[PDB]
Amino acid sequence: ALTNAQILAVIDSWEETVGQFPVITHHVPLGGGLQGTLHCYEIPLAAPYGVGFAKNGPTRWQYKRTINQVVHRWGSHTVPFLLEPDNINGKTCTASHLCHNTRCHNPLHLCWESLDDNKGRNWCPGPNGGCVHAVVCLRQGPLYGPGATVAGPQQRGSHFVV
Amino acid sequence: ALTNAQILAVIDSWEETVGQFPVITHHVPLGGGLQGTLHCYEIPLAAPYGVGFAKNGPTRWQYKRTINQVVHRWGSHTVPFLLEPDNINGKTCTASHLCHNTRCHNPLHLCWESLDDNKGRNWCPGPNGGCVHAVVCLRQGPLYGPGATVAGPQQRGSHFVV
DNA sequence: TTGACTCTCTTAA
DNA sequence: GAGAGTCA
DNA sequence: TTGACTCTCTTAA
DNA sequence: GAGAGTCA
Ligand SMILES: [Mn+2]
Ligand SMILES: [Mn+2]
Ligand SMILES: [Zn+2]
Ligand SMILES: [Zn+2]
Ligand SMILES: [Zn+2]
Ligand SMILES: [Zn+2]
Repeated sequence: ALTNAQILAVIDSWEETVGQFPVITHHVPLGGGLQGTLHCYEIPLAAPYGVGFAKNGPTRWQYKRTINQVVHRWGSHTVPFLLEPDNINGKTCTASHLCHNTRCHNPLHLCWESLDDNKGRNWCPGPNGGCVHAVVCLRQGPLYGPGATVAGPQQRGSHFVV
Repeated sequence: ALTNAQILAVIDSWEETVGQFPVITHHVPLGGGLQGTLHCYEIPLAAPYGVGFAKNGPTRWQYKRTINQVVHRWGSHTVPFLLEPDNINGKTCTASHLCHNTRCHNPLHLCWESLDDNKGRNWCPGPNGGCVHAVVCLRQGPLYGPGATVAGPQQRGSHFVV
């Protein structure tokens, strides 16, 4: 809610509940031929999810609390960042998974950044493969690699130059 | 159904028309601190665009030809690839700008690949900065860099480990 | 047959 | 990646 | 008050 | 990144 005290209380309640979510170990590519280990705190697949949590989409959840007799609700991954600016350079800040695991609610796996920065982590070579993200990636992005392009640049005639 | 010859005729008329678009010289980052030059063949900002072309959205156009009394229409950047497979790994192929300039219709600046491959080029370090795309990028992606993350991973208590 | 507009849709964060 | 409503 | 569902929306390719 | 309709 409005007060800093009320916001800290929301973060603390969220952390306590999420801290009881099952811890699932995931081994992940780091780039550079190296592998690391992440510990994701994963929300259950089906109800009940935990005090204050409810599913609004197959991979979307919301956290809700009643403060001053009013219900307040947030996207389930946005709660760690309730004291942060909600925009940057005129772009909305999003919760962004460094582990690329939507069910995970480990705040040590989340950052707060534009949707473009968020998306771009999908292709990052990773913390041992050349990641240049200022807030460093925890793993190589799942879509990093040569791609599967079907056809490259081409012309039939002689009208074009690169 | 249009024959191969008819499709080739469509590609040829498209190239003839696009080759007469204004050619704009752009200096671009290649990665590795190097700069290069790309020559984009840019569709006009407003009608008329060129024979067969019409705008269906702010940054969307279509190419239309009538053959044996039947109207055929294609996305304006898909025409170079009409003789190519239209899906790969169960994913639809998309026209993908290597120059990241939607107005450009230079077929030497286009490739044909999944939407994920397409998007990921936005963050590529570029052909002189470590590009691993099998069909190589022509330039560093416009969104490459450290990003502007507002808040990093953090916890208030001690409930979590990375 | 052609131009110049109109509308809505896909994907995965 | 999001917000908000309907029921019990 | 809390839980478990429902729906549609945003963005930029 | 897409497909399709209307009107003259
Ligand atoms: Mn993400
Ligand atoms: Mn693109
Ligand atoms: Zn995680
Ligand atoms: Zn990174
Ligand atoms: Zn171009
Ligand atoms: Zn590349």
